[PDB]
Amino acid sequence: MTHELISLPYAVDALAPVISKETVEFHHGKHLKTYVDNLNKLIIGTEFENADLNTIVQKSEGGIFNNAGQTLNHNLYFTQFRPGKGGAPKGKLGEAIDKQFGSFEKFKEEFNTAGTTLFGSGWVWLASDANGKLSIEKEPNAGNPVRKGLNPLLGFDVWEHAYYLTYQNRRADHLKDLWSIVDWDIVESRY
Amino acid sequence: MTHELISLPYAVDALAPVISKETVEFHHGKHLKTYVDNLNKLIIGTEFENADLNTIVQKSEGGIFNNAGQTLNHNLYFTQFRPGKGGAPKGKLGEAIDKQFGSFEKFKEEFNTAGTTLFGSGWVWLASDANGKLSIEKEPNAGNPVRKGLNPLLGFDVWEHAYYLTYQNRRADHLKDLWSIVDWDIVESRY
Ligand SMILES: [Fe+3]
Ligand SMILES: [Fe+3]
Repeated sequence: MTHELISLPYAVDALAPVISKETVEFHHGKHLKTYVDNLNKLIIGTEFENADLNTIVQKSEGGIFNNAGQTLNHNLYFTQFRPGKGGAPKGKLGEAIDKQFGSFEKFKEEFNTAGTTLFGSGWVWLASDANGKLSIEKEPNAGNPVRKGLNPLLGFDVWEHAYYLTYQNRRADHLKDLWSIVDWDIVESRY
Repeated sequence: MTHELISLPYAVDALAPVISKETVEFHHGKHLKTYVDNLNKLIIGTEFENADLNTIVQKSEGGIFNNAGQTLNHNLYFTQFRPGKGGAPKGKLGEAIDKQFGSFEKFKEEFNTAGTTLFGSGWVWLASDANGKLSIEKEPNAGNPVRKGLNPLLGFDVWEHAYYLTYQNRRADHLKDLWSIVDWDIVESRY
């Protein structure tokens, strides 16, 4: 399989100010292109040469995993956002968040805390298991819930390249602002 | 002891453009300040409340280590640079680098490669053992060579906050430029 650099479903300046034009250009246009390019090179000659992306994340190790994990993480990341929304989840997912976390507000707070306290580079993920149970997963570096057999629903990138141009060291502020661009219709569809 | 935010031995704009004025403001002024403030609070009521930095780095774990390791790494990082220096190491260190790596140019290429291939946040360190044997250590996140009983001689920060404002994703270009601000008199003094 020759993995592709996903096409963004909105203009590069669509998520500003929370994710600026410049950040999208570097984050999607350079960092992700690199992860995709590296993944495609490393898998040739291995058992993952013709495997789907999810299988690679589930089974690979080392460099292949680092690039496969990052490719999947970013594909989910850029596709879950849209300008002018945010707000709150509804349907089956909104009801499940209320039941398991207490309320949407409490969920956001625990999620913000998980992302703020993750030391170094990584991702904070809302994931669901086979019985529909929700959990907040802290994933160092290239981690993704698919490695644990879980379904990734919403992931915030806390690698510094995701927010440094606009927020510098203010990661908690960036995380608080991200809720404003989450497209819950797309997230609910993942659940 | 009360751990201090280290006083810089030069003007805040002295390392520009390799480490710009704005980068020193955030990197030293915010990031390091946070590591030091957290270290001082976290050690209250622990076996480390009255230990020197080296001992905390050699024996702590968890959050105390994360902040103590980052404080030591940054104190060494900021104090090893100076404008109008750079060039090649001389004396004992210079000759040890030639003997172990063949030449200073080859050593820099190997050090640059280690810094470039370190996935995620971390440090690349030139360290020595009790008999002067040199090694290039890749330390993830808050890691420091004192943790394995070595002497930290030269360390480059590859956490993205160290270079993102000026270089964005061009980590390799940043690492090659750092050689130009290294004060070998100071590094030789550590050997
Ligand atoms: Fe990223
Ligand atoms: Fe740093």
